[PDB]
Amino acid sequence: KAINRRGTHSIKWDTYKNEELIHAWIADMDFEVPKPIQTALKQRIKHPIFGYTLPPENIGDIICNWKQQYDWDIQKEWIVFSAGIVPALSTSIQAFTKENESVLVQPPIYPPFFEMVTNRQLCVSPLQKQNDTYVIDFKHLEKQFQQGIKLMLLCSPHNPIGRVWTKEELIKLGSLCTKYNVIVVADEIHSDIIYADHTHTPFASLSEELAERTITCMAPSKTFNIAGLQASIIIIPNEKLRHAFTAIQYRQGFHGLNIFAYTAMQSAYTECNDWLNKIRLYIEDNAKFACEYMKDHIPTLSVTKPEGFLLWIDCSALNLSQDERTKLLEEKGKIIVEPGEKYGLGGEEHIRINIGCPRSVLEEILNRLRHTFS
Amino acid sequence: KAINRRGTHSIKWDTYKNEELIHAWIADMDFEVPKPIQTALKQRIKHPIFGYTLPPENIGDIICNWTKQQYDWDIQKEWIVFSAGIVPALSTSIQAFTKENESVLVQPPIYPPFFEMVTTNNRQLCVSPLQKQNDTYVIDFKHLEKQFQQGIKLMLLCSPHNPIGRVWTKEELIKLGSLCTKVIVVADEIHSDIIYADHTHTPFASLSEELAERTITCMAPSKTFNIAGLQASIIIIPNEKLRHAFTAIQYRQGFHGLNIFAYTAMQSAYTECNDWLNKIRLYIEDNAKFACEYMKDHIPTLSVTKPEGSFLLWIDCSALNLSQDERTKLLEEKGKIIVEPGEKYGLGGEEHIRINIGCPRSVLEEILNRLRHTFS
Ligand SMILES: C=CC[S@](=O)C[C@H](N)C(=O)O
Repeated sequence: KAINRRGTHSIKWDTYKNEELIHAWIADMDFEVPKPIQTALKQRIKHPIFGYTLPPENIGDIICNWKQQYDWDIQKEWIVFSAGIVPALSTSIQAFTKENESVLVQPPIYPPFFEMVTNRQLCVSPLQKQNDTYVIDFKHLEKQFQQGIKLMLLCSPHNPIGRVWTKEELIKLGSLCTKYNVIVVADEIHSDIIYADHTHTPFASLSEELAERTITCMAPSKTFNIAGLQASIIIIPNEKLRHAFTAIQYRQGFHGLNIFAYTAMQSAYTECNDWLNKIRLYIEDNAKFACEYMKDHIPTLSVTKPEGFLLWIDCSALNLSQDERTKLLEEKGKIIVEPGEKYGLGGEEHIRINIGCPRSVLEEILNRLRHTFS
Repeated sequence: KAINRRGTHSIKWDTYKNEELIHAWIADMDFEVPKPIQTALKQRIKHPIFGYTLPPENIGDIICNWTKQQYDWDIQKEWIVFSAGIVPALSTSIQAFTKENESVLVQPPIYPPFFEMVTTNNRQLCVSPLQKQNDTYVIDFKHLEKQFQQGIKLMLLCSPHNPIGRVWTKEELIKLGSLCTKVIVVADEIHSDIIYADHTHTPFASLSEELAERTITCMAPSKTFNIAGLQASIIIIPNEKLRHAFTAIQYRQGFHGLNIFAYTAMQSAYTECNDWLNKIRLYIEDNAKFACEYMKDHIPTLSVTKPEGSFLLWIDCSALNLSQDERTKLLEEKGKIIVEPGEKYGLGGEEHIRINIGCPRSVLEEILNRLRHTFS
């Protein structure tokens, strides 16, 4: 069921008012949230007082149990609260680097990684496009660490290309972080949408030593489409780094999350297991359906196959500018996507689309892509 | 009617496990939130998607309307900045408008986050302590002017003043702006809407175009309507150059606006709940009257200064000549009540306590029976 999202103050569906537009840019799904979550949220409103709230007594076990998803054994003492992964990227920047020290990213990558480093020096190690996918340039990556890299921002799974890194990839990158003592911030916000042939490998799960150097940021906000509820869990095994993170959160006046962030994250992590099994097969089939429609009906585009709900498509054979592509997609396509040039080196002449939609919606998303470039 | 708040993850009621305790320490009310907030929140959940949301289309008019209807403050839509709470906004203000180890001034006895945010951000804590006279507080303007001569860059002002409850007159704020004009001002007006019949909240940036371009004004419905767990706050900054450097700091720390229900509750709070706020003012003041007399009549060994707004009561316990732990233990052991210690508010908080009178009179009379009982 396509659900009307116009008139809901949703950034995706309400920022543009021309009702002819199809929106597939912002990375939230157009699906009903799991009912267990909604039942807890309407249950909580039955108490008409919204004063200051504590984190629940049980919240530590629930998250430690959610080993159920990745067989990582954590302790309750590691969990830190954040209103979103973006503040935790900034706090991890300001905690573990000095001003004018460098921070490394692997484009094409989520732009906030670029903007938050507004605070530090840009170092890049763009990934290499191989075999209809992306791979890390480990020789070049270590060529950057030989210059003094202090922090690395890892995306796993990697937006926008959709890479779910293997254990061997992380180890050999882990082998370089140990060897050069690079601190790692692991933005694993998509850790819960993984396809049938892949398995998410938490970076700190690999080792006792990589655990003491990695800050792992997770949330149900993207997985369960509750990104307006602002729940995030940051796991820091190293006690000495955890306190410097929490100092950078305390002197900014952050004192924990709001009533609905606590309530939703508790239900999402306890009672929503079967809905997440469903959404994985619907999303994976939406990626499969889309990758063939580009074979049959748009042979001038190259789509990088994801392994974990965003689709990364090469539009380089078209020889179009971003201004040429954007205007065309809006005028005849009547569809709003993300321009890829803002993803950095390797995002040029690409677009990113949201496949977290009903297949009915996905067909018009592709029908208008064909019309645009036919 | 007292409403059960035990087992709700309330900091007030669930931090202590002794079920015999009566709690009046933290500054949230035990009152039903206005029903139109409950209706706005239940209306939103009928839409089962909580993705990323924009601030509402009308919220700028409502905010502009609210500040003119309550304070006759004509503001423009470009001045409104959103914050998840005033403690982040105080911290944001310290970071935008000072450099490290520069001086920021506060007036104790005052909200402790004014102490903690200044020092944790490696700025110099400067004070200009308030002076107790005739069971109210007045500013030591001679002392205040002395500290400004040392190069003070910032001042964090509380209006009205937690914990004492002072609602500054226009003459005082006129006199205080005159010294700031001879200092950047952060105005923590989170209590701006609970004011008693004989008093009027005087916005500092309302006084003049001269004080507007040097003042950052923090306001919220969180304390007024008891929705402080939803984290809605409104920052007004008329000076363009000051607004952008504040929003710059928010951006570098990943803030992109508030949560779905903070907008949803705040939008209703400023539109359809006006009569509920008339109710709560008259209930609070008579609760402040009832309390101030019971300690007049039946606890004559305590002197409480009369508040002119909000719902906190500032009470001196020095005639008892007890240390804080001497005093605290008696309240938790013998009183079976948790109140706010004063010593953590700074100079002039020694041997005082702060109690919450935002409760039904039923609770309020038992709160006082035990406070007498505690020290009899
Ligand atoms: C002991 C709690 C610290 S305090 O009660 C926090 C609240 N905003 C207030 O103004 O009181």
